[PDB]
Amino acid sequence: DSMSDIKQLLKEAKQELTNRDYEETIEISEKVLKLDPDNYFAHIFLGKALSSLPASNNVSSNRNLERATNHYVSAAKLVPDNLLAWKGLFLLFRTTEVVPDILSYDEYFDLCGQYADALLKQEQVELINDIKLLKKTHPDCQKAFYQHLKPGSLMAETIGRTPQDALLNLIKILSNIETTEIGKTLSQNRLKLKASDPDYQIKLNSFSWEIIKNSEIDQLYNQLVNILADDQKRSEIENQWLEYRIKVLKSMPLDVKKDFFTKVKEMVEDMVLVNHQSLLAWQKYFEWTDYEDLDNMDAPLIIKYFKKFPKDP
Repeated sequence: DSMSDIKQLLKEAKQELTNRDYEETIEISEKVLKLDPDNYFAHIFLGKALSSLPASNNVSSNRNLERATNHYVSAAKLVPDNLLAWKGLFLLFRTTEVVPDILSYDEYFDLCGQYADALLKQEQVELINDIKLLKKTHPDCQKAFYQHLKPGSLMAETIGRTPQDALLNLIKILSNIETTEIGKTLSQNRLKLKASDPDYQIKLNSFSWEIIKNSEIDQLYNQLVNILADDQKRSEIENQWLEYRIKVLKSMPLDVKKDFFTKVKEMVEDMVLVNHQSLLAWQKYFEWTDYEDLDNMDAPLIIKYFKKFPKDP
């Protein structure tokens, strides 16, 4: 239980691990790790040695490799810039197809983002190719990739191989996830509501709130709106956004609807001020602005409105 003792012990550990005596390394490393609660090297030896330890079956392989997976991550967390742990860790991701699927998809990229920072100082195409192949091979993670690819994450600065597009895709992902998620909720709910109480639509829409309240899509939409900085795309995305915003209005209760509605009205008016292409804006703008008398309402705006859209009823 001493510095020279731990050194010599780890020497004995690594020298035994070099001999491919994995059952021995898994045994020796744990002792040192027991002596010194946290040790950068012991954890790596433990990880590699456990991972490489043969598996008579799937359960053992799984438990063994999870345990193996943990100590690498711990070793990587302990020492930020040490490439041995990391390089050893990702080889395990490449080696075991289960590893990315068992580890939280978020955590993967979360590890990558930390990797890249050190990788930049020391040496990086392997990571990009490997991860891209992961995005192409496994399509479920598309949610995560676009989450961190979006500006404001360690990986955004780290990799970033446009963010606006990378963020746009996320909006549609989450949107589709929400839509498909609501449908399963529809069946059980709609049966409750009667056939002909006039608030049927609203009653059904009210139940949809549980999925939207947790959804932070709108903010993402705002960000995407601002960063775009291209007239046409900006306008189109704005239009879609407004469509979403009013969908949410259909979604939210009476109490919250009023509180939020001022925002959307201000938004629409802001659009109408800059003659945005989206009809919905103009339409809703004129419908929503209530006029004391019909002889005191805006006159040129509606003429520009008609001139702009002679097809709109």
